[PDB]
Amino acid sequence: MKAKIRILDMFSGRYTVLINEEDAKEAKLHPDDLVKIEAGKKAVYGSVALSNLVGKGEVGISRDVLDLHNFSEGETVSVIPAGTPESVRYIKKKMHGEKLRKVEIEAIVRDIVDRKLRDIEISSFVTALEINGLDMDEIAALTIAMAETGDMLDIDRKPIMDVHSIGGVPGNKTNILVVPIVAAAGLTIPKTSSRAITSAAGTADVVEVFADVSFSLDEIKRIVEKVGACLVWGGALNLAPADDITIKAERALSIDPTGLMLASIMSKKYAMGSQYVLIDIPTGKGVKVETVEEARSLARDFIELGKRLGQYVEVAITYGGQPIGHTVGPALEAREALSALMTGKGPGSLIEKATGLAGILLEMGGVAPAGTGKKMAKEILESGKAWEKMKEIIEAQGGDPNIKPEEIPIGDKTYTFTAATSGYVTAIDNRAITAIARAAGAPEDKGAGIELYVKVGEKVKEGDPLFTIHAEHEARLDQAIVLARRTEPIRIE
Amino acid sequence: MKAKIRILDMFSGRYTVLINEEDAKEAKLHPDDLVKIEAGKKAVYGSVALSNLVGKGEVGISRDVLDLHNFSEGETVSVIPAGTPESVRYIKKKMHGEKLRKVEIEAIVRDIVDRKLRDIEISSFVTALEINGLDMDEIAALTIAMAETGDMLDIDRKPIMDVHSIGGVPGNKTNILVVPIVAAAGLTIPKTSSRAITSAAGTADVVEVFADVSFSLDEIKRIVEKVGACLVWGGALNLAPADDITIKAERALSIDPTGLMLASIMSKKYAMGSQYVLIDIPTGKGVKVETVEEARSLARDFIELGKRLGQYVEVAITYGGQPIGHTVGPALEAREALSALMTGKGPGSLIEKATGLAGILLEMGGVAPAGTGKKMAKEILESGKAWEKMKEIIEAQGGDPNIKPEEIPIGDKTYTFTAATSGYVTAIDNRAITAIARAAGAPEDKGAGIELYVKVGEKVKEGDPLFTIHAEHEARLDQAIVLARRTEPIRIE
Ligand SMILES: Nc1ncnc2c1ncn2[C@@H]1O[C@H](COP(=O)(O)O)[C@@H](O)[C@H]1O
Ligand SMILES: Nc1ncnc2c1ncn2[C@@H]1O[C@H](COP(=O)(O)O)[C@@H](O)[C@H]1O
Repeated sequence: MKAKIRILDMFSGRYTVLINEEDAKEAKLHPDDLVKIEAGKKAVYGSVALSNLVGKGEVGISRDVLDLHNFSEGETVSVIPAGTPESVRYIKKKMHGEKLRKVEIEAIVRDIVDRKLRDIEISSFVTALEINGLDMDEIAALTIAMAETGDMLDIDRKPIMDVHSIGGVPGNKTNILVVPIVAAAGLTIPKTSSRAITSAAGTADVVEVFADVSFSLDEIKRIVEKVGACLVWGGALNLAPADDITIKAERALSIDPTGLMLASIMSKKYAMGSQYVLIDIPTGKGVKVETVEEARSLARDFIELGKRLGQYVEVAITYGGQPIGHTVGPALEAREALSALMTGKGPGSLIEKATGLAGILLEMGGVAPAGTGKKMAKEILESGKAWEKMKEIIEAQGGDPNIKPEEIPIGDKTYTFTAATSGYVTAIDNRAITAIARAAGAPEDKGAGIELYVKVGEKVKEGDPLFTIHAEHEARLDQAIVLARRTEPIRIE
Repeated sequence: MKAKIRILDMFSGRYTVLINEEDAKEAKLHPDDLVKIEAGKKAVYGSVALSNLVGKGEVGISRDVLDLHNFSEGETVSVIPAGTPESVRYIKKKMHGEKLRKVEIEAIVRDIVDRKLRDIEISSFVTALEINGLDMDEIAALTIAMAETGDMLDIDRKPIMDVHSIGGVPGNKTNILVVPIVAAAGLTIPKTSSRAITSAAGTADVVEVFADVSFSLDEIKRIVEKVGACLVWGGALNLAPADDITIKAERALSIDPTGLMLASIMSKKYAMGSQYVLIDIPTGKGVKVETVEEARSLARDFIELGKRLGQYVEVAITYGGQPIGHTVGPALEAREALSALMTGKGPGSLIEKATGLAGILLEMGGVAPAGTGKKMAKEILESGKAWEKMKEIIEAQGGDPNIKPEEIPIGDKTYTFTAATSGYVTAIDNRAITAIARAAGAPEDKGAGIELYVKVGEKVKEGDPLFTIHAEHEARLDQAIVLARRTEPIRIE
């Protein structure tokens, strides 16, 4: 079917091709059919939609197509039905429990970037990975292929330092402190973060509260070269594009398969040119890694994988048993991160973790002598040096450097739980806490989340507030409250 | 968020809700977000697409939504973001290899029919089932829930007979013969069939060549009551509606998970009201069941499942080692089935299988004394009685009762493979044959397929025709030739 391109103003989150109903009938095209649209060299894969929105001889392409392609309005194109990708066969092999060849893995990823493989296929591959897993060879191959399928950042500074968390632990806004501290010491730390996957707020969600996080790689180079650091969303750019698509399936299913997770973090690091990388693994009940043996094993994977990519990797196994700091959800976490930086003061759990992580990086970067990195990190934070650096990052990223953290808006609707009985907190359930924060509307509603007044081992008297739920909407707040009652996230002995 | 309905002539194969960009920003709505559209009783779950096609305060819904939901233009509606469905947790529990409780299974089915769970979740569920499976309790729970989810056909005749094949074997147009034969005997047989899953052609695809296959339940009742039988597409009607949604993922991935398969076939039989059910299990190399012992196990599952539904189930374990008859793909298969009915003459593999299955049903039906059913079926075929019944079914289904089978168009692009050496055919690879036929464009191109000239144990001379490939498009033919050349489906010794 040959047609003239019309650009339709809609974003479905997929490549949408609008086909004339008469034209579609003539061409035997059905809704959600996979088609290829080509003119000369240029080609795109889209999902068919039938409508009268498009005139005869007219094909409509959604705005999504525009970003990675170059199709002009009225340009003549050929629309041809596209067959099931050969790569589905490879997805089926993984499903059966078979190890994938490098060439097979390469085929799947390119298919993902190409959009030949769609939600059903991608979800199937992710589910297969979750149930059947990957060995180190598959992961290394997956990581490299993911990285190779995108652009690579070029930064004139070296060496390039990086920090990443596998997350899971609630309220982990820690790296927001860490980057300004490392950059303040003069090291180069261009950080990329995903949005929430299994949690209430991903770091990008938190940063987005006070600054833009979506940039082009060119924009990223300029910011990092001028400021020495960035806190940006990995998704927004053509860095490991396969990863952005794969994460969406993971987010929907509330899963983060370890082999995929390793490939996802490391592929972005390789794309960014990171040489010295620090990985944080929250460990404990309610998180991705329950035990230290599990954490150590995971640490070895990160280290072996980095070695294969030519990267120096160090891992910190940290306590993930409870939420970090006092906040869950994007605005609340942002307020906590910003105030801690600006005043140099904040919750012990956040400050100690952040200084320790930054300290490892400072030593790795060679700016701190062995064993003095954590102390140096504290001085940088306390002196307001990290704050000055953060102001620069925020200004470079379209934020207001004069922002007042306590003035950042949080959810209008609130309900506070109080201690039923006098006692001491014996546990906080991380999974329950995340679920409640999500019920409140996080992270889509930045204001939504939980403020936590208690931590484990702390004595409490009856009527002492345990936590407050924040929500933009009353319906969301009520759902969170209902969930909170069933869950009993805070346990008092 | 409150909005007013605008019905748009768009069909995406999914429930897509168009949201104004300014409105989306206010409501924190992003592409592919799930939203619930509510009026009073009226409820629908849709996938958000941001567009400048609709004004502020307007939500655009595809006219598709109107089929099962009575929305009207300009109606005030509530648009609220839907949280991740609770059933996703159950899907996740399945990924972890856990046994699903009845409530968990019921919740998944409610969510599928509600369109609450979309392609990602459904694909994840099908994949998880494929890797981890279901036990009998779960399958029984799945079957009842799927049946209960939809309407029940009321036919004023009893007993109701049905036949179903698990398929897998290529060229299984066999039940096309069986239904007219059983009906000719005055028995009531309202057959439903799926389109292709793992095969080149589903029975529905084959029947569609000569007659309409999509009908309302009211239409099915009218045809079956008048004619006593039907050959229709199961997908088109609200019987076990969940099954139709899951099959799409199954078709895309080319998998038919066994527990899902049992629940799918049996739920439809139960919804239809079938009391006596004959299940055909093709057994052999290149098909879903490799061995007889495996077939007997699957047979036991079908029988026990039927007992739970209060149905009498009989199972025929047939030979699936090679393609039935001489054709693969929808038009070719139709020509072979219609010709066999019309002349009473056709390939031995098809006629013998069809009469044998029809015979079991005739005996079950009480129309034939024990052990005479196959003979009776052959008499019905040879006398033209089956053909007269088929002409009735066809007329009732909107087809031409007077069509000539020889005249049905088939793909005009052909290539014939010939014997490289002299010898005897020792094997035919079903998996290769289905793949080649699919490469040819089957079933989407009805003309596409394979005509098979040889069968196992047959002596061949170098240069004897082995099979011919049919395609409607040159490119499709060329890809098929390539596969066939690499594949070498026919083994000569
Ligand atoms: N597979 C992954 N890919 C990218 N980032 C991840 C991944 N897993 C965890 N993260 C980081 O941890 C947070 C998301 O994980 P979660 O806490 O499970 O939502 C984000 O801030 C990410 O930067
Ligand atoms: N799970 C299933 N649901 C419905 N029909 C099926 C199923 N499995 C096999 N069939 C029948 O077998 C054919 C499709 O399976 P396949 O042979 O794998 O394409 C159709 O003619 C169906 O009626």
